[PDB]
Amino acid sequence: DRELAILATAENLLEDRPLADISVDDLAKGAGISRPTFYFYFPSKEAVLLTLLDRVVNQADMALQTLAENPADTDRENMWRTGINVFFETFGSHKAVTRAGQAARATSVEVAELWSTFMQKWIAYTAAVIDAERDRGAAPRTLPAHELATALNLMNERTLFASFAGEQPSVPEARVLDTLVHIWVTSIYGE
Amino acid sequence: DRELAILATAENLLEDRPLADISVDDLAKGAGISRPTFYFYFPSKEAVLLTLLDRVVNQADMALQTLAENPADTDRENMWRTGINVFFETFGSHKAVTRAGQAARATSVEVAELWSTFMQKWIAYTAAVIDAERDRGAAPRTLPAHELATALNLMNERTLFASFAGEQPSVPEARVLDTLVHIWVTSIYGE
Ligand SMILES: CC(C)N1CCC2(CC1)CC(=O)c1cc(-c3ccc(C(=O)Nc4ccccc4)cc3)ccc1O2
Ligand SMILES: CC(C)N1CCC2(CC1)CC(=O)c1cc(-c3ccc(C(=O)Nc4ccccc4)cc3)ccc1O2
Repeated sequence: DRELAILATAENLLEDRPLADISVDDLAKGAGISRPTFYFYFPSKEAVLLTLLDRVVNQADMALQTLAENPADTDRENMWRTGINVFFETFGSHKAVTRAGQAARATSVEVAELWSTFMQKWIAYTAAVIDAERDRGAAPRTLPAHELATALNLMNERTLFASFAGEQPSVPEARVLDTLVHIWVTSIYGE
Repeated sequence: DRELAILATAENLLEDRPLADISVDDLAKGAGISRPTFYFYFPSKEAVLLTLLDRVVNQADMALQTLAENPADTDRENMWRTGINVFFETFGSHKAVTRAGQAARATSVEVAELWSTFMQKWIAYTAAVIDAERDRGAAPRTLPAHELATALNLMNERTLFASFAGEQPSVPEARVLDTLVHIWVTSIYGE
């Protein structure tokens, strides 16, 4: 629709500059509509970012659900690499939305709640897998699974997004998947 | 001085509310000085936060330097616990400054550079220790030490500060030290 066109313009302009430096008129111009027509589809540029971030987080969540239902037939290290990769490729395919959506957590309760909701889901799934590994005798009973899951997910959020943003310091993007897989596997399976 | 009094007032008020909700007049009132007298000691409330954060980061850095020069005579797990504890206790003793200083990274190049400088120092020290452990045969040669060091430091930044801020999700503050020690030890020593 014109909705899709607003969303594509916003994602395009966020590659060039921050949300603060993009106007409703910039989004309207880019989508080939007037400013009042824009305000019919979105109440604000902030709502546009919230919708883009919702699409990215849901894309990651659905990719992870697909993997859960379709396990790779490979060793445990490659199965964890496949799962972390869902987040590497999904957020890594949408760096501008990832960056702007992380920044908006400070100023938008809706953005903070969206992020919070999905982190709780991803941590709960990670914890359930660690517990199932322990129950089948493949992983030792060390830390409480939900606490370990929490720290590993927060590590991935900070480390992936620092790499994508080219922060100083950061792990090079071409090394971050291997880095995170090593820490997940050693901390889940290590005595 | 009146400087110290401004800094104590600012740290006090940041426990109640964000920097945006604290006025120069609030800091002046709290330190028993006029607004123009305030502007003699600091150009802005933002400079006050930058100075508070500099003091906290330097306190952590000097505590770590003290430990490096005065190793605990205990096993490797307790030596890493002692070192992570420097960051747990120092930032954990200054939660309001930690929280406001992390938020200011978005809006202050000076705050971003301060944080960046010290993270590079702490990562470099972590990497040098991992290399020395590998050289003495106590740790296996797995990931590049500087990349592993980077991810472990970014994990600690995100996980400690989420715990202190009571974010949802977060590791409980009473469990975060043990959580991080487990992940550091398994990822540094694990094959
Ligand atoms: C042990 C063996 C039997 N199998 C292991 C692999 C499976 C099934 C079981 C499937 C998988 O793909 C997976 C992924 C994550 C998972 C969850 C979250 C992240 C993650 O990166 N967060 C993240 C990233 C950015 C921001 C916030 C969170 C990564 C992997 C957690 C468990 C999994 O189980
Ligand atoms: C192996 C054995 C021989 N000894 C291990 C302990 C020692 C000496 C050697 C001393 C120590 O206390 C230490 C601490 C850190 C260290 C560095 C950074 C953090 C950290 O938490 N970041 C952090 C926190 C918040 C925000 C940003 C970074 C923790 C520990 C790194 C190496 C160390 O070596």
